[PDB]
Parts: sequence; structure tokens; C-alpha cells
Amino acid sequence: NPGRVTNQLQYLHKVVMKALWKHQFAWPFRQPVDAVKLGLPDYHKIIKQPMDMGTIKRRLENNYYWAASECMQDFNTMFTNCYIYNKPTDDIVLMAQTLEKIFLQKVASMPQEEQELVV
Ligand SMILES: CC(=O)N1c2ccc(-c3ccc(C(=O)O)cc3)cc2[C@H](Nc2ccc(Cl)cc2)C[C@@H]1C
Repeated sequence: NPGRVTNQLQYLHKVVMKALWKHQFAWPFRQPVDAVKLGLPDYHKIIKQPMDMGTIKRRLENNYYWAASECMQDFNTMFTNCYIYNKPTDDIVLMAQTLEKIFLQKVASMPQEEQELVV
């Protein structure tokens, strides 16, 4: 019993996740950072909690979260990892920023009170 179905979590899956997934800047974030593929032997030394959209999607779809706040924290971790690891002038930082602005816009219109759904 890791989590529940709530109104806010279904909103995050349908409105937030689907929208970010399809975005033209989403491709670097759809799978975990592969440090071997990218030749970044220090990545896991700097970033201790990797996160990506694929993992968040799996967690949503397998009812992993108990509350929407937990899912929002995973999105935040994905973005913050990017800002912390990469150089300020790297394009990936601008791509993360673009996606995160959309995330915040959609979160501002999330259903206000979280209620467990009968399923
Ligand atoms: C998110 C993040 O912080 N980073 C990240 C993660 C995944 C991939 C990546 C993913 C898939 C492919 C691919 O399928 O070819 C290539 C690169 C790349 C990066 C970033 N590198 C990168 C991004 C865009 C371009 Cl045009 C060139 C290099 C580095 C960073 C660790």
C-alpha cells in the first residue's frame, strides 16, 4: 500500500505529465541520466537522488504516491538536479527552465483540496 488515487494525482498524470512528456525539450528528461552513455563519471558523485519523467510516470501509473505534493517534489528534484550538476550556460539548463515554467503554470490550477477517489 504505497499510495492512493487522488483527484490531484490524476490531474498531475493527465495535465502535467502528458504535457511535459510531449514537449520538444522533454527528450533529455524522459529516461534516467545515463552517465556511461554521456561520459559523465562524476554525475552520480554530485547527484545523489536521480530523477526523470519516466520514473515519475511509472510512479503515477502504478499508484506509488500517497499525495500530489510527493509527485511535485519528484518533478522538483528532476529540475534541481539539472541546475545543480550542469554549467550555467549549458542548453540543458534552458530546456529544464522552459519545462519547469509549464509545470508551475499547470500546478497553479490543480484541484485545491486533495480527496481520495473510490476505485
Ligand atoms: C538532463 C541532464 O541534466 N542532462 C542530460 C540528460 C540526458 C541527455 C541525453 C539523453 C538522450 C540522448 C539520446 O538519446 O541521444 C542524448 C543525451 C543529455 C543531457 C545533457 N547533455 C546534453 C543535452 C542536450 C544536448 Cl543537444 C547535448 C548534450 C547533460 C545533462 C547531464
